[PDB]
Order: sequence, then C-alpha cells, then structure tokens
Amino acid sequence: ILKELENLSPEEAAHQKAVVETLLQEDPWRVAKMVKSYLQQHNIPQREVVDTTGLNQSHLSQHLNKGTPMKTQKRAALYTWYVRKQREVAQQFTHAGRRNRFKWGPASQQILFQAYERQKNPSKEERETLVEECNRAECIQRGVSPSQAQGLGSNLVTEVRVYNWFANRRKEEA
Amino acid sequence: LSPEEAAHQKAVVETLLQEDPWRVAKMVKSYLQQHNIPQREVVDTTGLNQSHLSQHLNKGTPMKTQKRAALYTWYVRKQREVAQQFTHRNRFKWGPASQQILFQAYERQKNPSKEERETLVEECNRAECIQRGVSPSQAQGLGSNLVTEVRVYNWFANRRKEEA
DNA sequence: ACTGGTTACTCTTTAACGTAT
DNA sequence: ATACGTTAAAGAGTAACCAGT
Repeated sequence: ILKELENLSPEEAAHQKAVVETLLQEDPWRVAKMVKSYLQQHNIPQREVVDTTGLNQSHLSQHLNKGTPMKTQKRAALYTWYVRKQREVAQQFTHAGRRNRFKWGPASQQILFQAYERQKNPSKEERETLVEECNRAECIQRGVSPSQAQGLGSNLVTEVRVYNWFANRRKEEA
Repeated sequence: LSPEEAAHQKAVVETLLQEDPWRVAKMVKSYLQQHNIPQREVVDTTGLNQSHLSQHLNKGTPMKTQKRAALYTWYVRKQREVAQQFTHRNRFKWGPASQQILFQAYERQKNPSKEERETLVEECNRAECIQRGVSPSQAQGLGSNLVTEVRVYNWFANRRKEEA
C-alpha cells in the first residue's frame, strides 16, 4: 500500500540519529525541560517512556522535574525515544481525518471548572457540548486541527469522562 | 492480655466506631506521624487498600464500619506494643523534630565530620524521644526509626545534592 | 443519574546505595 | 573524601467503576 510506504528512509533515519547526537551535546537540563514540555503537551505518560526504553521511573521523573543527572547512554535512549515518538504522533494525526490511561489536559480542565461554577450536575446536552469544546482545545494546544481529534487516542474526551470529572469534583467539595 | 484488658480494647473500638470518623482519622493519622509508623505497616496487617487508607486518613474519604473496625483494632493493639517496646522490615523515617536540628546544623556546615555527626545522632534521638513522650534513655524503642551515624551522613549527602 | 464506597494506575518523594573522580 | 549516578520503597493524586437506589 502507498500509505504504508511511509517507513523511514536511510537518510531520514541518519538525521534522527544525528539529532540524538546533537541533543547529547546540549545541556541536559535544557533538553529535559523540552522533553517534559512535550510529554505535557500531548499528555504522554512517563510509564510509556519507562516500558519502551527501560529507564527507571524515579530516575526519569527526577531527571525531568529536578535535573537529576543521567548518564549519556541512558539519556541517549530517552532522546532516541523522543525523536521516534514525535514522528509517530505526527503520522497519527494526519491519518486520523499496555493501553495508556486518559489524562485530563490543562486546557480542558479550565473549560470544565468554568462550567462547574455555573452548574455542578450538567445535563447530557451540556456534557456533550463540553466534549466538543474540550477536544477542540486539546487539538489546539498540540498545533493540530480539531477535525483530527481522533488522533488524541487515549486522551480523547468522551461524554462519560466529563460526567466522571464533575461527579468526582462534587465528591471533593465533600 | 488480661480479660479486663482484653475487654477494654474491644470497648474503645466500640466508642471509636460510634464517633465522627474524621475525628478518629485525624487521631489515628496523628499517632502514625508521632511514631513514624508507615502506612504500609497498616495495609499489610489490616488488608485495607493503600489509596483508600491514605485518602481516609488525609481527606475523610468514606470507609465502611467493618473496614474502620479493622483500622481501629490495629490502632489500639499497636499502642500497647509501642508502649511495651519503649518500656523494655520497616524503613527508617526522618522525624520533623530531627530535621530542624539537621537544617540548622547544615546551615553552619555542609560536610559534617564524624564527630559532629555523632553529636547530632544524640540530639535527634533525644528530640525524637521527646516527641513521643518517652525518656531519652529508652531510645532503643525507636526501632526502625533509630537515628544512626550513616543516616545523618546520607541526609547531609542527599541534601547537598538537592542544592544542585 | 446519583451518592456512597472503592481501587488500579500513575507519579513524586524519600532514604539508601554504588561509582568515579 | 565527596560529587556523581541510581533505585526500591512509600505514599499521595487521578480516573474510573460498582451497588442500590
């Protein structure tokens, strides 16, 4: 199939390895801040990095959040995962047109909190409207069309997830 | 042990189960913090879920009376053992009183000599015994929370690293 | 739908250990 | 000696699910 012919060419694969090599020459903290920002932008859990590369969860967490040091070879696996994952989510959205758990994005949480101030038990028509509003905002923060919301995958907002967020919030008001 | 003592234990569980659960939760959580008893110790001995217990102790998350009865039963029995342990598996836990002594000591010097570290061992062990209302002569009752010289060293080591 | 009770999952923190200057 | 490197353990926060209305 012509669409599956979008494997990696040798020249483009070498460019990936070159990026990883140039990343290892940069300051490790500055790259850690950029990888962490990417994980938050597309709500990619740190466990997916752990299960793929084999890095320790605490060492990865402390390296991304605090700047805890990490040897070159381990950082090379992190950067190799980063460059590979970027292309993977890139093709995931253009084709939209150990399963990870849904995570509420910060952009959607503001939309929900503002709806919570005006109604704590939203009807079905209010919940479904919030679904389209949240998935649009999540698509925007990723530099993606809202028409490609199917690419959100495990982080796609459903009507059921909106009800659970409101119900759990009412629980927190105690 | 004694029948009058065994009946007393069942009695206090009855009263505690007939009180506002949040009040007893703070009382149990304060006892855990006072003696630095890990919540994992409770989970292993009671069979309560780690998230449910932490949320019940911290936030007042609901918990059935049957589950609460297990937490209360563990609580009364632990107090008798802890008292016996001081009259005569768990990882070390720094107490809040000891940490203030170490903060001040760190403020003066960051790579303490084996002299100053052993002095701080005594100050922290005396400070931890005061927090639980025992005499400093019963510091061996601290068990897994007894302050040693290596533990003071790793505290200053890890804290120097946290400044970088 | 809803509250009440409940938890697997996820991640941060803690204390401790080993290794290379 | 001591900074650098590393992680098992511990616990808090999150999303979700069920039971009985």
